[PDB]
Amino acid sequence: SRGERSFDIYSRLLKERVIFLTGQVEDHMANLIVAQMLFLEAENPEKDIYLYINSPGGVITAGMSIYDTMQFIKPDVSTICMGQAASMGAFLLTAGAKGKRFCLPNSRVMIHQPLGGYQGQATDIEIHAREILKVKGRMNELMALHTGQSLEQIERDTERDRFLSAPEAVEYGLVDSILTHRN
Amino acid sequence: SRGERSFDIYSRLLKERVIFLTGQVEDHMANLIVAQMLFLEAENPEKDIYLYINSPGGVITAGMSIYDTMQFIKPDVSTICMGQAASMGAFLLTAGAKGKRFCLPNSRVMIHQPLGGYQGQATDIEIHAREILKVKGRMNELMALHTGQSLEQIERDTERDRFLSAPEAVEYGLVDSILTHRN
Amino acid sequence: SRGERSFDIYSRLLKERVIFLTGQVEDHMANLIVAQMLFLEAENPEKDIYLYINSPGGVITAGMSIYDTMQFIKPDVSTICMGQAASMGAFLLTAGAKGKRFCLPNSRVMIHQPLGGYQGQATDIEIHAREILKVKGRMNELMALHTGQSLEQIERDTERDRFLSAPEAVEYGLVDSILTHRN
Amino acid sequence: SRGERSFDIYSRLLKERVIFLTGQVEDHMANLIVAQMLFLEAENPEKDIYLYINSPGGVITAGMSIYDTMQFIKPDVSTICMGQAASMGAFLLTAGAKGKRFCLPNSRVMIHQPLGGYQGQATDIEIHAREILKVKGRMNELMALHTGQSLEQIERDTERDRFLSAPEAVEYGLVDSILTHRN
Amino acid sequence: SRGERSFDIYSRLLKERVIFLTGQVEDHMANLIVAQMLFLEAENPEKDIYLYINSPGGVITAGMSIYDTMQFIKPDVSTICMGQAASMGAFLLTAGAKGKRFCLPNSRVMIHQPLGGYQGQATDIEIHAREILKVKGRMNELMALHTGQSLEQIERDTERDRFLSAPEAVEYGLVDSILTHRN
Amino acid sequence: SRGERSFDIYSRLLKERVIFLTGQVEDHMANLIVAQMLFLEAENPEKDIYLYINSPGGVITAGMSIYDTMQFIKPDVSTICMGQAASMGAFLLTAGAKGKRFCLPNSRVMIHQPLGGYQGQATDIEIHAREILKVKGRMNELMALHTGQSLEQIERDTERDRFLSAPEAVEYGLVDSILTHRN
Amino acid sequence: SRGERSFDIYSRLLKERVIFLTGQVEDHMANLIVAQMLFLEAENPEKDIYLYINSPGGVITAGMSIYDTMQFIKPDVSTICMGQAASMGAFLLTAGAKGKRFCLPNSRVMIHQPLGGYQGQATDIEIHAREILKVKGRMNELMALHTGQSLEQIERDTERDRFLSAPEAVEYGLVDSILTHRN
Amino acid sequence: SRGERSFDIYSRLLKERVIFLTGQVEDHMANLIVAQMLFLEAENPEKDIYLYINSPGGVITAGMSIYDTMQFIKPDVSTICMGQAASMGAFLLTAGAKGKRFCLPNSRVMIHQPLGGYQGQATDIEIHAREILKVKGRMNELMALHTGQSLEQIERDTERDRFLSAPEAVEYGLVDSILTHRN
Amino acid sequence: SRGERSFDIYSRLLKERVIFLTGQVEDHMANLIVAQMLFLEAENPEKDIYLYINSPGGVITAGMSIYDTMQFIKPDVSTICMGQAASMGAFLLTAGAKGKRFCLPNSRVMIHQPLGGYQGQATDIEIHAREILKVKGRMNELMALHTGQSLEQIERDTERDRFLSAPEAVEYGLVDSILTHRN
Amino acid sequence: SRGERSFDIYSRLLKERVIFLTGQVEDHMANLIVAQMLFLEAENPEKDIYLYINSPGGVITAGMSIYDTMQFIKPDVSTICMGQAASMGAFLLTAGAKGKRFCLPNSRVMIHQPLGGYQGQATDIEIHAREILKVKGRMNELMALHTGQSLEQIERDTERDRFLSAPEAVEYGLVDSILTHRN
Amino acid sequence: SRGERSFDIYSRLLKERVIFLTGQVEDHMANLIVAQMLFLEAENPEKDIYLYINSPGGVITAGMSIYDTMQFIKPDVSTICMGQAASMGAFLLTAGAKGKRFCLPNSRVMIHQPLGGYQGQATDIEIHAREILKVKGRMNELMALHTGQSLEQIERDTERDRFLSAPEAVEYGLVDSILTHRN
Repeated sequence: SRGERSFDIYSRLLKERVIFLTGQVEDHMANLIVAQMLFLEAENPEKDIYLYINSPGGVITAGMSIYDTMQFIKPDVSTICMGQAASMGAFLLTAGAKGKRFCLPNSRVMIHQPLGGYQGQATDIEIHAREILKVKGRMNELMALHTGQSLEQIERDTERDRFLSAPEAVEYGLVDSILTHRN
Repeated sequence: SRGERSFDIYSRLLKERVIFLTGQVEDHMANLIVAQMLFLEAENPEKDIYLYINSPGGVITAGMSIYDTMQFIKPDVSTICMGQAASMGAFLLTAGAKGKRFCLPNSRVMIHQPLGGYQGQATDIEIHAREILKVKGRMNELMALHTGQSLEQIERDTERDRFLSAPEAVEYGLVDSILTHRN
Repeated sequence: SRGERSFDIYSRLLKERVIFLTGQVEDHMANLIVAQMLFLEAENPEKDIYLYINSPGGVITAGMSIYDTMQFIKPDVSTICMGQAASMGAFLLTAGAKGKRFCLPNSRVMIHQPLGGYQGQATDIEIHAREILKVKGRMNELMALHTGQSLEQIERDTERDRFLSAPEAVEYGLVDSILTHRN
Repeated sequence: SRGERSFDIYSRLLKERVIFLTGQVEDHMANLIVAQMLFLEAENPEKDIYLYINSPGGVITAGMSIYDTMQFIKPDVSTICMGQAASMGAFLLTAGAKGKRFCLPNSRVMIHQPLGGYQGQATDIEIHAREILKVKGRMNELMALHTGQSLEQIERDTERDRFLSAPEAVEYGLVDSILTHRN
Repeated sequence: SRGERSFDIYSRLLKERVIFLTGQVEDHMANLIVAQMLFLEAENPEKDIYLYINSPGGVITAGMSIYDTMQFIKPDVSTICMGQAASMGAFLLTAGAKGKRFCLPNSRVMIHQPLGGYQGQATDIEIHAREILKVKGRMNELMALHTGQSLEQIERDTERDRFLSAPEAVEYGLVDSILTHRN
Repeated sequence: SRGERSFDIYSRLLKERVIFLTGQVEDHMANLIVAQMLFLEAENPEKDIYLYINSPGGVITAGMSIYDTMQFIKPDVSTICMGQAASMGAFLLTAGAKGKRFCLPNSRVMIHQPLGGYQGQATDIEIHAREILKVKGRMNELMALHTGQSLEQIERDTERDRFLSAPEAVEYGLVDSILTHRN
Repeated sequence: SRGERSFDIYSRLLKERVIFLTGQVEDHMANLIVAQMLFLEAENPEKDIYLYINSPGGVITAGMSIYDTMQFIKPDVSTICMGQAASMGAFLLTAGAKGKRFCLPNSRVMIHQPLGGYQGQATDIEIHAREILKVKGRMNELMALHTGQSLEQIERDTERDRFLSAPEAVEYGLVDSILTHRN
Repeated sequence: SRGERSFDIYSRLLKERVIFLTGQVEDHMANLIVAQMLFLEAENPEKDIYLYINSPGGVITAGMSIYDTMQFIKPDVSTICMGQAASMGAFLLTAGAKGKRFCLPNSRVMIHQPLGGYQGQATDIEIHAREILKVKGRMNELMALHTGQSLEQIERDTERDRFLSAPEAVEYGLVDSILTHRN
Repeated sequence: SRGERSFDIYSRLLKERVIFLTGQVEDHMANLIVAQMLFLEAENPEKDIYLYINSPGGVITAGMSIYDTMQFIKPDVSTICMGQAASMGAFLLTAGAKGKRFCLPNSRVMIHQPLGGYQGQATDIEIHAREILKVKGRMNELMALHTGQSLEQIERDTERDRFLSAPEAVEYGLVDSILTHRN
Repeated sequence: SRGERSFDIYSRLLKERVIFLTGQVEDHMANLIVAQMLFLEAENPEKDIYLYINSPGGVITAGMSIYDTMQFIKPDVSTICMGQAASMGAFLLTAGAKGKRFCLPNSRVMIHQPLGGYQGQATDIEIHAREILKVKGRMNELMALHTGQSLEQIERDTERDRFLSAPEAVEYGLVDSILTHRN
Repeated sequence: SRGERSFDIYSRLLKERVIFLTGQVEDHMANLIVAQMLFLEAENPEKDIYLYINSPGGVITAGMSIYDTMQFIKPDVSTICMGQAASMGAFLLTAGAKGKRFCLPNSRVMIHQPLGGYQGQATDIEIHAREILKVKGRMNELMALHTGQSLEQIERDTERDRFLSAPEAVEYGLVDSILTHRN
């Protein structure tokens, strides 16, 4: 019911360089993660950052504010998918430092093309349409970048939703390894 | 409120080959108009039909169904505008029989480009966007045709909402004359 | 609960050359009045038509389809105000054939400038605000025409709502005389 | 629920020169009443008309149109109150042909000053508050007239809601007598 | 307001063997059409029946009740698209009698695949998924059949919406010719 | 928009012994069907009746009204599935006179177990549960009867939804044959 | 109303290694449980952790994020069901450290197959159907693992909802023993 | 309005081993109670815990989490009723430590059978109905046990709501005595 | 905009042994009052307690929690009515320690009988109606006891709402005196 | 759930002279940003201030509160866009200290003219249209100032929505450069 | 998602005698400003206080509670408009200490007459209209006083909304100077 008030469980883990990305990606929650990554880089630009991800996706622009932050800060951002990472969630997971992107045994990944909609004069309709297509292109290219797949396989694999088990995500190049380490 | 139960005032006028297009154009009010047209035709393939227009516009697909009917039938469909004839209302107005298109002293005419919208994957967004642009083109061609304005002239003029007074609709070629005839 | 049936009180009265203008002027009720006039002209182009008015105003363009119809048909159109005639109602009342416009003893007349509104890009806001100023001028003129008042007096008098008693509407020139006829 | 059909109960009573005013006085219901009255006169300029009133009152201009019509036609309009005659209801009841104004034994009549309201710029508020003030005076003038009460006495009596039994109404002058005729 | 009465306009045209399919296809509007068809077969099993179509589609099973009736009855059912004809509506248009499937000059046609959905246990989801798939093959074979296009050409082409102009439909083989027959 | 009048489309067909079951089955629409069946039997006990079914199913109690009336009247009741006959709709389809139960080419039939639900004290929950279980068995017994399937079969096959094409239905004994007779 | 202000009652029990799973499983609450588990593992990697479960189930993805964490952390996680543990709650209950899974005497457990629902194109329906089915298999497999039951047994037993008392849960293998230790 | 800020009057009393059960029972408030009891046990396993009860009852699975905790902890849980203890509340009241259960002079108790409900397929209805019947028996058994009443006696007496005054509740064995101790 | 924070105005007053019962009595606000009293008694078993009351009353069981506690605790509980003490509010006031029950000068007290309302089967309607009659009896005896009036007198006096001024309340025995001590 | 509570992540960054502008610009978030800027200045007048921007746009007046404050304080305010800067967002981005305006590699920028609306008398509509136009002018000028494009170029480019990638914004003079700085 | 926690930015600024006025004026935000003013005066009755104004206006009565407090306290209140100051917002800006009222360069100011609206009896309507007028006279009197304009000038200027750019506000006498101080 409350952020565990032992000092706030989330603040407790942040000092262990752990950041959670959960639920719908949107401007405010995205801003909150940018702030956290900034403060950790401030604490120490050499130590890795661990970003946990459980997300059905969300607003792209907001996801990109997180994306650019990850690439720009000095510390390596290791991504860990628990539960799911769909659409923009799956993009941010493959955005982690190569070699440091993981999936948990039973997590699921889902990738797809962008969604949008506009209403107005046809002229305006053409402008907003040309825009979403550019964004799709940029996104498709970045995905091919982080996964190793061609631009064509990606464009083909994102036309309609596509699911991946954890192993399939590894073979796909979305993620590097699977974290099992039991006990 | 409903028909002036003398028969119904509107029914009384149909026997004089008179028809009315009032309010928002849409499938049902449209089919109704088409019915009176095929009907008046079956009754007499040579006498004129008179279609009065007072509309703010409506569904393009619904308006073209009327358009094509006007064109297809033998009787000349004389067009008269009272109150207003905006958007698709202005389209059907100028689509009347040549020399038989009229405007009342204080009617307000207005033209513009297609309105539309959509929501979905960018791949489907492109499909519907490209579609409305084709409609924009077809319509532009038809306007140029009935008005005698160059295609580009039409394009330049319908990019943003354009109003014409009765004296102006005539100089523009949207209608042939103004019915003043006092008393 | 419904129209009185002697043969529909309204059609029955229409045979006496009587038409009623009641409540909100809007497209459909405006159209019903137009068909009726048309009809009464076809019946007898020489005999006067009587239009009772009890309305608070309405959609200008709708009222204009009626204005133009009155001016255009052969038979003079006499106007009688009962209850009230405000905004478009007052206008249509003063638009009756010269010498055939009346106010019942306790009618209440009201004149004012047009009301309108828009939302959108400033370029569009400017297009629409321009149109609305044209109409206001058209209306100021027509009204100066029928009342015999000066265009400036009209403007001056219509910037803010102005109420007139039946004996004031006669003096202002809005109406020819006051019918009383007791019994 | 629906009208009883021997030939529509009301129409049937209309030929007998009987007319009903029930419920809220509002424009459309009022026009229907005017229509019927004009019809009866057009059928017989000399025979009396019967107007039953069971109403809580309503829109003043709507009722005033009925009032002017009553005073205007050749045939006297006899008024009979059943249930209640409140506000505009009481007004039109007292407005019937002197000598032919009735209350039924358990009728209830109530009189009060006009109610209304505005919203806007203070200059505007002033113009409307002055208009309703005029109508209040007019209404009092007319009531003093019909009841034979002094205008000052009327004014005083109408500030707050005042209830009148059928007998108290006859004594006040609002009505001529109680209709009784049993068996 | 009402269907134009010169004895109910739609009834009049019905006797001239004309039926209208307008707006959304759902059970009851479908039942109405099936009935008028059966009625005309009965009336004269040899003459042509004319089905005008202006629709975006709707419920499949309901469209099928109309499809199977057209096929069964003796008289040839000619189809004429006016306005639009998308999804089920396009299917029905191409279902008409060969050599008798028409398109108006500016009519717009759009073909696509079946839409649907479920909520429940996974076992139940499997069942409804399998069903919708079979209805897909079925619908493709039937369209293949009517157009002359191959099954695959039909599959490929309908996987996502596909709009077609009148000449394009006449060349895809949805419609046979275009009714220009001007005036 | 309205029931077509050659003399009411559905009446016109009633006289030729055709009756339609369209939409969700519920008391009132069921009542209308019962009334029509009674009417026809009362017109000629020896002529067959035709019941066209296109329904998703509905209230069991109400469908059973139609079912019992089918078995009781003297005329054989021939059932024709068009569109779909799902649940209680399929039930009533198979209840037609043996040898006169038909599926149109693309008709979709669907069979299943009953649905229900209660809220309240456990004692009453027990009562109501027990009742639907009784109705389940009865419905199974009867379906077995009309189809020729073993009770165990019918039980097995109906715990979860089951779809059937016209030919599978025939095969199943739910229907006798498929109607195709073209032209 | 609020928590126990004595420095937050729950943080207090957290410091004794106790975590509560209460209500519907969903992303955010599930994230809070993951935080606490890591925090506890940090505090001490070999001491046991106690997860109290009182839940009706919920979103699978959110629950699986919990599953993977329990398995990944070094500490053994003992699970205790108080109240209920239905669907995913039960799935997480059995997921506890073998020998350390408990049920309070009157807790109820319930297991069932996955629920779900999509809306869309048939091509997208098959994709979502394939995925949900894959999920079912993985889920039965894992359950058979912790219960010691055969995969066909579980498939058989989860087709429809199955309830179990504490004793039946122990004897079934979802939990090891019942906790009672009265006093 | 707020939690009495003298360190929260509730937290304060908690140090006097005082817990309060108030309002409707459900998962979260129930969890708050479990937490408090566990903390108190730990705080001192041989000291008595006082649980006040003013509740109309609520969710059974939730109330049972409390019941099983009361039995488990080493400290005796004394139950005290104020206001009311209805259904599950009364159940929990009688579950207090023998010799340690009370009612205030004007407290009112009420017992009744379980309430429940379902919607769905008959097969499921039976599964869900069979389970509420089992929980009811289980409930009747624990009640007989704490009251000393016979199973059959509880069964009969709980069929419909049965109210008990404090004096009556002592006699029924639901509670041990009545707290009065004035001043 | 919050409790005045000089240390939380209410907590601070609690130190002066002052407690407030404001507005609607309901389970939660009542519990808060109980906790306060038990706290104070615990702090000093001997000194008076002051319960200010400004209530229109509320739920009976809720107020009874409070009453029974007032009588239980050793400390006397002086009551002071400010604003109003209606229904249950008036009850709690008269229940204060004899001699220590006060009313402020312009306080209003209102006494009445219980209000209730049930929905269901006749047998249940009876079990419930009977219970409310008992509570009414129990309440009347208690009020009689505290006021010194006869049981029969309170019974007469409370059938319909009874308002009493502060001087009237003192005469009735509801309150002992009126606090005024100004300066 | 809460802004990461390690002294609040945002306040922590605030002492590092960072300020975030996220989501819709509106009076209140605007004010918050004005206070932070004035605070930073008071802290140290010559140290740069960093303002992150991720906004879809918003209220002009609100945004100008920020703009005017930025220019007015002594410290330079460097601007950084993450996610997007559309309309007023974009405008405030280019309003940053010359040489100190940046874009992350994947940000999107969009520029356009003012949106607005009014409803009222024609005299007030003009008043309001004039004002919005004045604002369009003023903003177009400031836009030219900061970017280095001609006034005419800005106008030609803001008439309809115009999107720009990060490098495109660099070449347009809206931002000085792109940040990428990896590791 | 919470006020800037560096000790609460506003209080931080409050120690610097900075008070903010943002959004619609109403009783509570105004009471807050008054309190901040009283407090600051307490601290030092000689020093200046700074009131930042960004407002569309609001409740007059709330505004005057602020206006009167400003004239009353010992310290000078300098007013600084940012964004906008319309109606009551503008009135309070011109009320600052003569010589200490400023506009940021792009501040937009708006002046107009009072707004209002009553509902009720004509007698009351007049009481309320005469009141809004006195307030209007008083607001104009005070406006002239502060700006240095004549009463008659202010009246002419406030009969309809009048916008002022920062420079015009200065030229008009509403504000003393513009603030620009850069860097």
